[PDB]
Amino acid sequence: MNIFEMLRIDEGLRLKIYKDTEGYYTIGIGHLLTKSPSLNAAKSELDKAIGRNCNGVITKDEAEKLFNQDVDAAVRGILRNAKLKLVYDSLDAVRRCALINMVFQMGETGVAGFTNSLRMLQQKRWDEAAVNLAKSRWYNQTPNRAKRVITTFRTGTWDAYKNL
Repeated sequence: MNIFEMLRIDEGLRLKIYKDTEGYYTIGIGHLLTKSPSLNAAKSELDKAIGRNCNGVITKDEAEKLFNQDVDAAVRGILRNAKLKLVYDSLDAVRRCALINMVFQMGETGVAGFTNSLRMLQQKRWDEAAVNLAKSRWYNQTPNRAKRVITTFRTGTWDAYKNL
């Protein structure tokens, strides 16, 4: 299991514009297009992102290309953020995957706001951090996904996904 397979499980693949759990316009493998309510605004962002007139629809290839870019940017963003990089560098390979998943879902800024949890993970207090991470809007809004990521930080294994 690797970062790509993990995220593909969590986000799914959709070739037509769709609304995400928060109601925002998305396509592909979790690629947010716009927080704006206009499907028109979304179609425009899409064409801009792909470099063609898509009319709301993309190919598998295109979705995977957006996915490669987004994972790359998620990693680069952790490496650029002081607080994030400290945690990242302290973790083992599996747990690194869990922080990248959070960053891909919620953005650097958002994850950086999990001050206490980040401190616990740095300290390798697995059980405590898991309990703290669950006290969040994140966990209440998308519980099954959050539980998968949380277990990942808790155990350091891919069990939560070996099911799926």
